[PDB]
Amino acid sequence: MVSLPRMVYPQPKVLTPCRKDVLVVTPWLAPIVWEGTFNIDILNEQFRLQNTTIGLTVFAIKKYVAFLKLFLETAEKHFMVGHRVHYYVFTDQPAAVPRVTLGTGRQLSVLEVFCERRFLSEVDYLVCVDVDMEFRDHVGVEILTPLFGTLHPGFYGSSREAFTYERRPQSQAYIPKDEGDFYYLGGFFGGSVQEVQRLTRACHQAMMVDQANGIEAVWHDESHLNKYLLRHKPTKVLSPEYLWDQQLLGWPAVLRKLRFTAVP
Ligand SMILES: CCCCCCO[C@@H]1O[C@H](CO)[C@H](O)[C@H](N)[C@H]1O[C@@H]1O[C@@H](C)[C@@H](O)[C@@H](O)[C@@H]1O
Ligand SMILES: O=c1ccn([C@@H]2O[C@H](COP(=O)(O)OP(=O)(O)O)[C@@H](O)[C@H]2O)c(=O)[nH]1
Ligand SMILES: [Hg+2]
Ligand SMILES: [Hg+2]
Ligand SMILES: [Hg+2]
Ligand SMILES: [Hg+2]
Ligand SMILES: [Hg+2]
Ligand SMILES: [Mn+2]
Repeated sequence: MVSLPRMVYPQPKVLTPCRKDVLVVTPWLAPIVWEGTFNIDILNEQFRLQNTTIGLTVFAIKKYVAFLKLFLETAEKHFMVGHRVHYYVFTDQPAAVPRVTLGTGRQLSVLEVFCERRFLSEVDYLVCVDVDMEFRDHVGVEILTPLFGTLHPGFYGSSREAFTYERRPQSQAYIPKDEGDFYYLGGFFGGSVQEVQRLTRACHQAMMVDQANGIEAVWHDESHLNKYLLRHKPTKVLSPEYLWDQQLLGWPAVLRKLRFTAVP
């Protein structure tokens, strides 16, 4: 909307690829976010001029409340630093949520298990992630777009036939062996509030239909997420840098950074 100010940075090289080891754009022209593909200074300017507010949602039920401290502490160090952030912690143990110190312009709401309409009036984007994780490096506005999915660290190099999609035609999450772009994680997705609510509403209805027909998708919510993103292409896809497990997968050369990881 508003003009960017004068900025001094390296000129992009038309005849020099960003990365020659990985795919950086999908066949529907959605960028695949890898380190080296974006200039964060330009993106930060663009989103700050919009006074962007990002909502980060996590569920912490039962024993999972134990992961909140590290999750929030590291998010304060690496998640959208500099931008407005609103944390939404859904838990069955409100009094168990740790008292974490937040930077200015960032807030946290504890919701005991809220109106879906509230999201529309409080944030511009919603980022939904698993709580038994920790941020280890930058996770910023480069991920913001109408709808995004993240490449599962265990299948990013696999062929579609190897993807663990739901293969039973009786399930609404059914995806045949000759279909599929990528295998997306259920633990890290997001986009505009409108698109995220459309995705979760679609998933909710599809799972209800499956339940009625007495069937449960092989990987539950994640199976439906994959069906949704197959039929509604994400406008950005995040590389495995955004959700990794160093204990189980190490640190491959293809990953210049490990940004969000599983907690042992
Ligand atoms: C992080 C590397 C994990 C590779 C092992 C297979 O990971 C599982 O993949 C299926 C889909 O085929 C589901 O997505 C499971 N939820 C995955 O395992 C669980 O989540 C991954 C990220 C790991 O944290 C693993 O330890 C969990 O069991
Ligand atoms: O009793 C439970 C089970 C799961 N979760 C949430 O569901 C996410 C996914 O579950 P889990 O960690 O068990 O799955 P994994 O990533 O190991 O496949 C977790 O990160 C939690 O945020 C929760 O809050 N309470
Ligand atoms: Hg580049
Ligand atoms: Hg969400
Ligand atoms: Hg989530
Ligand atoms: Hg669902
Ligand atoms: Hg879903
Ligand atoms: Mn998890």
